[PDB]
Amino acid sequence: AFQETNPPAGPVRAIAEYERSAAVLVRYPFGIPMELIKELAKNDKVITIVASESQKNTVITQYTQSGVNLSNCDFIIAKTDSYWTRDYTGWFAMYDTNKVGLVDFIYNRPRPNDDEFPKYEAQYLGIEMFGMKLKQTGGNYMTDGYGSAVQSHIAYTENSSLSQAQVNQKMKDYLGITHHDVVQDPNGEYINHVDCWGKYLAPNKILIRKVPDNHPQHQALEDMAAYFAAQTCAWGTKYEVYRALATNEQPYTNSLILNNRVFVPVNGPASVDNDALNVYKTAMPGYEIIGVKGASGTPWLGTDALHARTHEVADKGYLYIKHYPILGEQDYKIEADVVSCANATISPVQCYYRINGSGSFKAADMTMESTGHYTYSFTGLNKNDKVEYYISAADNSGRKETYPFIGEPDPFKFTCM
Ligand SMILES: NC(=[NH2+])NCCC[C@H](N)C(=O)O
Ligand SMILES: [Cl-]
Ligand code: NA
Repeated sequence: AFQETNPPAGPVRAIAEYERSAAVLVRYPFGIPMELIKELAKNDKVITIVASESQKNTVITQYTQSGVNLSNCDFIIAKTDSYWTRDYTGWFAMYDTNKVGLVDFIYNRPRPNDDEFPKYEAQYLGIEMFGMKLKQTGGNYMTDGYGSAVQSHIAYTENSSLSQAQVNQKMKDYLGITHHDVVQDPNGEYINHVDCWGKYLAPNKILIRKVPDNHPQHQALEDMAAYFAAQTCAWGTKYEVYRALATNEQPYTNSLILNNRVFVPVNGPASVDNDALNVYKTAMPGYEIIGVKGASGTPWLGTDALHARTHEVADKGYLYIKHYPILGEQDYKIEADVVSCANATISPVQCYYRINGSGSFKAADMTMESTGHYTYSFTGLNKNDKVEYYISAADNSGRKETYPFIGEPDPFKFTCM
């Protein structure tokens, strides 16, 4: 059962789903199609939860027979009640400047084995765990990686013995959340999970479910989209609000962002799926958008699909780039904090840039002003010049990261004004 602990030594920063992932967590007996596991294992480590050595051998045989990349397959032996790894597995946070930790909570379901799982996850990953005494579920949580978290109202109503202020304080203490945006769920369904209607695609992008004009939740969802469209994101610009039209409860927001690939559940008709996949492609240049059909025995549902049955795993040796970009009409100095959770040697730290969209991107070394603090000034440009840039860093543990994560295909853009 859940065990409360003191929060992590600060400062704390919750890691977003679109940050670097070292693996993805799935569970057996499966709630996902084998084709999805095969596609995930092609590029990423797939950790499968099984209850015993016998179940591990059964899964190995299924993976082997289906041509799954076994070199990217590992296992955790732990009892579980369900395959909703999104909802009961631990949440990732950076803390004490150079560490990655796991945050446990009271799973809001009568599933004691699922509730106990984060202890096994932290042990497997070789990371510390912290017990946040809140009734929570991963399906109802998303962070932008800049201290904001969006959750439906059950984050308050399922913690009714605490004031909203005490609930907010726990999110701040254990996950570094400074903006706990608890909203009235606009879907009118029993589940009240953010992932059934909303998803941050980047710190400045949010996807909000859209339904036909006649649907009873049409105005609630339009109001939610307008609410995000009118607010300033972590980067100081208004959110880019994208909409995925569900003509018949297709769970298009219930996708998985895993490194440079996005796994979107598709239920049909093909024309409606194609429109939703093209919204992701428009919103996320450089990402591989993959439509995934459901398993006939455990199909995708409006309230429960691909995101619900997966959970990304952060990199405990994460080469992290902290940066607030210079954007739009605009001193033209960028600053970035670059820290290695592996305590690896960081070199080089570069700014890749392009002027007026001409030619290839050019690299310039950033200056290290103080430990882990890098700067670069844009100089010798002309008024009305347009700039594209991104940050690039590598370390001697073989890690290579860009900011934004996808790098060159979606650079930061500003105009010399
Ligand atoms: N992240 C999610 N959408 N989770 C769906 C969980 C569905 C499951 N039947 C429950 O209510 O527990
Ligand atoms: Cl403690
Ligand atoms: Na738990």
